[PDB]
Amino acid sequence: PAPFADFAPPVRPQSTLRRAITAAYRRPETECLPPLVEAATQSKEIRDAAASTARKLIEALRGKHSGSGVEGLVQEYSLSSQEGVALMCLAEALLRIPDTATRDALIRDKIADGNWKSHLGGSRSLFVNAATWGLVVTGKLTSTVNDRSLAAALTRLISRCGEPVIRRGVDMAMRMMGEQFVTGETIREALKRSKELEEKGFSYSYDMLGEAATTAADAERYYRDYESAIHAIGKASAGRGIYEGPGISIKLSALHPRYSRAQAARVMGELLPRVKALALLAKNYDIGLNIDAEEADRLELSLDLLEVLCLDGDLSGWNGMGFVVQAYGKRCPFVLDFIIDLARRSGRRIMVRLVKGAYWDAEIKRAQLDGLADFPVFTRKIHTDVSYIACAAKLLAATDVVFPQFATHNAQTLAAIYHMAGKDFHVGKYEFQCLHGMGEPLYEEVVGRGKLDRPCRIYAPVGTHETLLAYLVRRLLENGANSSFVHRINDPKVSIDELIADPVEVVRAMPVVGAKHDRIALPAELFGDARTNSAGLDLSNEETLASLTEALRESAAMKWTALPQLATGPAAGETRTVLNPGDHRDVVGSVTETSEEDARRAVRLAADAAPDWAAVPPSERAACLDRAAELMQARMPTLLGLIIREAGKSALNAIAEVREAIDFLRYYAEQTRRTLGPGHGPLGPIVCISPWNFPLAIFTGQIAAALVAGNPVLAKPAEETPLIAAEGVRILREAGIPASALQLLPGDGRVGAALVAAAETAGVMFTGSTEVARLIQAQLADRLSPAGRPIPLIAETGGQNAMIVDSSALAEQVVGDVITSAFDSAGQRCSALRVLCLQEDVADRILTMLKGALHELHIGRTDRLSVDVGPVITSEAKDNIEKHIERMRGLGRKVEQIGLASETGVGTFVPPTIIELEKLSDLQREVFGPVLHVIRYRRDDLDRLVDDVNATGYGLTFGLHTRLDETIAHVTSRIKAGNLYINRNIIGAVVGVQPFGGRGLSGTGPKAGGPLYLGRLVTTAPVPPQHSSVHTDPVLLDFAKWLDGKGARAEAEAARNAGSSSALGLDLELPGPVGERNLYTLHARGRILLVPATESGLYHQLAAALATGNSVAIDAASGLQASLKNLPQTVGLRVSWSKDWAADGPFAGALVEGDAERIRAVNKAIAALPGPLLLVQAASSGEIARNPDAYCLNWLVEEVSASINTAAAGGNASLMAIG
Ligand SMILES: Cc1cc2nc3c(=O)[nH]c(=O)nc-3n(C[C@H](O)[C@H](O)[C@H](O)COP(=O)(O)OP(=O)(O)OC[C@H]3O[C@@H](n4cnc5c(N)ncnc54)[C@H](O)[C@@H]3O)c2cc1C
Ligand SMILES: N[C@@H](CCC(=O)O)C(=O)O
Repeated sequence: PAPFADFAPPVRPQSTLRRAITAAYRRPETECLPPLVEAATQSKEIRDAAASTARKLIEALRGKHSGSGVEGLVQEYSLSSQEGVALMCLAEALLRIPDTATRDALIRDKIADGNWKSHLGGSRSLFVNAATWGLVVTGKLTSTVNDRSLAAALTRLISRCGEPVIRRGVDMAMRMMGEQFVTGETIREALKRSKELEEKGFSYSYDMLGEAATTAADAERYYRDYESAIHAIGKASAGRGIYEGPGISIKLSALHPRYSRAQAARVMGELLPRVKALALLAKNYDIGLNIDAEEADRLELSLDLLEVLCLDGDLSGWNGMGFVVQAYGKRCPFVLDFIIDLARRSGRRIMVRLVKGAYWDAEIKRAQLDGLADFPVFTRKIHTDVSYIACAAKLLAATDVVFPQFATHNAQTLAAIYHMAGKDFHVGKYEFQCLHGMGEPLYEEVVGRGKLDRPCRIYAPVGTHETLLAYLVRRLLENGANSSFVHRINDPKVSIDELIADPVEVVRAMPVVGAKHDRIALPAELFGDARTNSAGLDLSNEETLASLTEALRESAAMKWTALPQLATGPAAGETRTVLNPGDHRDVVGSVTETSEEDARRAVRLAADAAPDWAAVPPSERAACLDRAAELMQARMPTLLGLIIREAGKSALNAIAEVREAIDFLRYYAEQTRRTLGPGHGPLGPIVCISPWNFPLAIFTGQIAAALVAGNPVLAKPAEETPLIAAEGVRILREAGIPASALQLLPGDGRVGAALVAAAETAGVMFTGSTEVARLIQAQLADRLSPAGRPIPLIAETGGQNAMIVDSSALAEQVVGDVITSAFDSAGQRCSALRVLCLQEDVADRILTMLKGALHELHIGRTDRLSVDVGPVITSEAKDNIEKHIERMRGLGRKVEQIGLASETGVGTFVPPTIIELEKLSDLQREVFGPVLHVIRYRRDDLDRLVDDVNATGYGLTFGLHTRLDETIAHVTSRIKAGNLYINRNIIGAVVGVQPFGGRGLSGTGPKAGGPLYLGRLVTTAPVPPQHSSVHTDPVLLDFAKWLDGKGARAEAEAARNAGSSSALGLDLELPGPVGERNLYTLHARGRILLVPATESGLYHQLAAALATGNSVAIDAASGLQASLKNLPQTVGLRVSWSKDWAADGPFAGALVEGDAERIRAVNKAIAALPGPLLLVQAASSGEIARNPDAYCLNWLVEEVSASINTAAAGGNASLMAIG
């Protein structure tokens, strides 16, 4: 099959109307607003009449408004906010007891008289949904639950007020969850309760609350639920028709687990027939069937379903098909043009529900994460209001061919449209709509001859407690944010004049019409003045898909090559082809590999050229990196094609990798501009050995850092992926890196070994396996710099990454993050999820959902957008992974695998696999493939489990899914890993936002994409930006006092200076996208091995280690035991003496004192220690006397990155204030 010939063909050729939609997707806000203002303009007379009507409605709303039930309960029992939240959580839990008499007995006999804890909230915290009840009680969203505060509050309120307050809480929650948040628990109950307002002139559309199917079984459940509801609604409608009678609303995401543009062929083949069958049933009963609008990247896909349905002759004669359009979206007027034309062509009077939109804060976050040009929604609330009124004018001009349905709770919006529609009205011309239990106060001033005599359809949620709680936060934020009408009308500090303000005239009078909100960053400006964010590509945009298709095809027609590019020019060598891992018939290019002799020559040439590159000023070296970033951004589509075909990656992952390469270049450039001066001299020639799994990004990151720190580079790319490396070198050279400063040496591991062994090699940057890093460490321990000090090694070496999930996590969120973390990139990320740990009480349900989601993945050659998982890199990798799977299977462990299509046979594929283990110790080696292991744990054994995760010795990435603050605090304080992720996936660390790198068996540090990286690549490290701490280690202070008491005044002063200079305790938040908090902290590394030679050297080593929070093991062969007598117990607790260093590890670093040959000997003994590669610092006794910084404190602390998804509860609290 020709490369990319079937990458992403659209469902149908795009008409002129469809292209106008796509053209507006991310149109600048200043371009969108002027035509909306023009379309929304009304005469002065109408505006005065509309303001008068709006004032009348608002005066009625404020005149009949009473205090809510929850407020009256809080008042009656003098509850604090936390007590109110806790009470509603208890009431929710008591309502999970189905039998009434049993529940009432538990309240009277167990709950009221004392400890609620012994009787409820065991496997499941009482407070799982406290973020939701927090919104109900306080109006404020808090993303995680302080379950210790709520437990204290519940104990306090029960001990104070007893059974009467529990009774009132239960009755209140019963009413709210059975009658307010839903019209009824079941469609039959909802229908029964609908007759009252139908007799007053309201109508209904029932919302069955399903969305976001994760498995085929979920989708089938939502389908049969919609089918049964249509029968009930149609029986009840009893021939009333689509305007007077009730209808149903559906969400397409409920009806297929892979509802996305990437899976468009499956959507049209599998989802469409299901909608058609439901529509045929709605037709037979003559009821409305409305398609709800969801995320912006589903809008245009949903239009293809609407088109086919409206043109399908089997549905003719029925006008009940309906469709939502969101006015906060920039495409809205163009979507309406398309729908109105479709209604004309089909002869169907499409029911068009105009809404503002329910996903605003999620759309802001997604555009920022994806680095896109602009948002697909407005960023000022008043812009959405003008858009709404402009689109209403368009709909009101077309009431002969569509049925407009104006869904809004805003009385100003309502009044404007009521007067815009004019005097002639009949039922069927248009209607308003509102939400059950929210809009009735307003629309009881609208419906009926005694009011405005306009009808209103009530959108009526129907479902159980579990179903309604799933996305209730999103629903509450619709009317509960600071800019929301409903919130403002309940604000006594908001005047009626402010509420009837005309958005159209206010926008017109702004100095810059349509300006972006001042407090929302465009994705390109996420980092402000520090650096320019890389830009991505929108794979839901048909223009982008069409242009990418052509650029990818053109990339496959190119003759890609990689050569040994020495300072003197290209070199000759053995030449072989490079094959596509997904199809070995696809020759991607040719590589000429380096001889060991030319590798040694290249190091000599780099040493010769080192002074000339060091002499380029840091600002100009940084300018080279910035130029290279511009070139990679411009070349991204071609680079994507090469990464897809050479490395076996999906287009989605290739985009993210090119972004990361750009980000490394710009980040290390900025860090250079912040730090490097004449005193930060380069190490010398640096050997950069890069992996095949990130063959552009990690390749570029290591090289850019070394180059910009002033070092010439020997770049040794992975044997499997030389072509993208050669292209990266071409770009850096074009950007101004001299050929003598950057030499490319393709080949296997003996090229890397020859480079590492060369006498002029001054440092090594390695990313790859622990075994190979260990062999490199042994090579380097043979050598010293010309100054007689160890050759620095930065080695990043993988992990055995775990995710812990408790019973408070939302299963659908968990499963999405697990599927991504374990199987993205065929599990070939060092960050990938390897062990999922499920709390026993929820393990079976989550495992069922996970296996169902597994079988929805598409595996194949990655030149198709529909492929989720590509090949593994080689046949040897495939064989290694499959041997592990079969060993587990042979031991009797449950193995789940997806079936592979026959087309995979021409490449090297491993199917995504789930293996159920009894305990974590059952997994003994790192399996670098799409293989997820699952274990279960009892909640009381959580702390032991964290110990088990730490006990492996790895410490790279780690995930935690929980809503509970006590569990977050416990787990994050006890886990020892470099990159922590809370309520999100554990992959795709972002440069400068989640600096990446771990500890123990996972690496030496410093973190890539972090502020300590460049300092390792110069002889004297600079002070990184923001790198300081006001905290002083108390054991350091006790040691300094002990030194003073022994009379060692000089060393006591040096100890106090180390205490001040240490950055232990640094605690920063890094700028990033909204809806996420990204934290960066400095901790102690662990136990540092001290190898002293003199008394003063030992005191200096101890001061450095203690100032950075570490414990120490001191070499007993030093003979210096008598120098450390009578230590304070606080210091003694941190001090041990070691005769057998191998028995007393693992260590987290080392400090060595001695002459050059002593240092070399100790360096070899340290390399021989089993376990982690130690970051070793050495100094002579004279150097310790002369240089207070002989041992650099930068390398005695451990960096930790933590990324918290603060939108995980369903919305963004910070953005509730942005309008
Ligand atoms: C009957 C009915 C059916 C609905 N069905 C859907 C649906 O299928 N899909 C869907 O997405 N929504 C749907 N909604 C929700 C709806 O879109 C609104 O979120 C909600 O009703 C609030 O809008 P409002 O006009 O009633 O109030 P208003 O308070 O006047 O408006 C609030 C809205 O303003 C917008 N907004 C807030 N801040 C900003 C900002 N900084 N920049 C730009 N815009 C901003 C948001 O859209 C927000 O919801 C429906 C609402 C109703 C009444
Ligand atoms: N930085 C990558 C992993 C890099 C690697 O695999 O070595 C991530 O966070 O997904």
